[PDB]
Amino acid sequence: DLSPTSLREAFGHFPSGVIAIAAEVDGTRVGLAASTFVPVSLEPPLVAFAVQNSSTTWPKLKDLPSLGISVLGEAHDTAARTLAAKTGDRFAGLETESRDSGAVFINGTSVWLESAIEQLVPAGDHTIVVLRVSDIVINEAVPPIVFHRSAFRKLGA
Amino acid sequence: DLSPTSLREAFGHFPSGVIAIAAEVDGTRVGLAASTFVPVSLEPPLVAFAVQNSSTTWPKLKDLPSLGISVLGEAHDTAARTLAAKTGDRFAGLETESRDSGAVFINGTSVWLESAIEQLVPAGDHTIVVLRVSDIVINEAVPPIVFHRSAFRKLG
Ligand SMILES: Cc1cc2nc3c(=O)[nH]c(=O)nc-3n(C[C@H](O)[C@H](O)[C@H](O)COP(=O)(O)O)c2cc1C
Ligand SMILES: Cc1cc2nc3c(=O)[nH]c(=O)nc-3n(C[C@H](O)[C@H](O)[C@H](O)COP(=O)(O)O)c2cc1C
Repeated sequence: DLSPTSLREAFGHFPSGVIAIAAEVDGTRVGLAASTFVPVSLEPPLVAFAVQNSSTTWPKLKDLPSLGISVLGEAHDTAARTLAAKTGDRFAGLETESRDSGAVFINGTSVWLESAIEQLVPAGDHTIVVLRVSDIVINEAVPPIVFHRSAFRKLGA
Repeated sequence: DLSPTSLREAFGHFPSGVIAIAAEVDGTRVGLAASTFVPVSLEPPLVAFAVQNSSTTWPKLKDLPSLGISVLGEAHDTAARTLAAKTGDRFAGLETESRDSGAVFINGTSVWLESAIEQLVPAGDHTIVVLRVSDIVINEAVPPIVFHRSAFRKLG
């Protein structure tokens, strides 16, 4: 069928990394997890992800000047679920860095990308958010987590 | 450093699966490998990927009625490379099925997703292609290939 649960299950067979998208307002960290990160363009540098239109967190991020994207590492399985929590501290047991731009990054992750919204494209029950990348940090020693079939896996062979 | 080479390096640290996007035109299969597949919407059912604007294959696919997407499995490292090859038979070595709609699928993959173009969103040197899913089949729980840092990896 093309029902939401059946679609969700089928989509889950396609593996992908997971990001934290986060920023700080008045010293308070605001963020969410997304499995829909896409590296889009090199010139100019663009990325994208898809946000649920019903999100109550996204309205608190979308007007901020800069957002931090962190590609979660293979030990951040609990962190990924925690960043998705409806209630509770989404940054529990995490170490983070807040840049002067307000972008927030998670320490110990594979990649940090500082980003700014370029376009918002309505897409069914989500919105595709296209962002410009303004800064990059790579941590070569941290392999990434992979979200697949509802679970969090590490790369092997 | 925000040069193309620096971005390629950084972007390569993001792991993702690889899909075959394929169709048959006048008896000849046409396709490419993409690692930028993302699920977009459940209601209505939408997915997307990012296509290079300079692609010479995409113009052969973009006006077709229906495209086949197959998620590549861990045995398909060779298949992914071949489906990306700038010359030669991109389907060499593969078992495929072609539907009456023209959509083409790879046998031995976990999921077959049939779809048609919904929107084309310019995005720098790529275009984000939003597709409306018309049919989806889970064939079996075949473990996927993962593209990461220019290598084809399996899940541990
Ligand atoms: C592994 C995983 C991947 C997720 N991917 C997305 C996503 O790509 N887009 C999205 O809007 N929410 C995604 N979520 C949901 C959020 O992270 C979070 O649960 C949601 O934003 C919370 O509701 P709120 O924004 O109304 O506070 C994901 C959650 C998990 C656990
Ligand atoms: C693992 C892998 C992932 C790829 N992902 C994409 C992609 O997401 N988008 C894209 O336009 N090309 C992608 N390519 C490139 C194509 O598969 C192919 O090499 C290209 O379309 C060939 O050039 P042509 O379209 O001018 O024939 C990928 C190639 C490989 C090996």
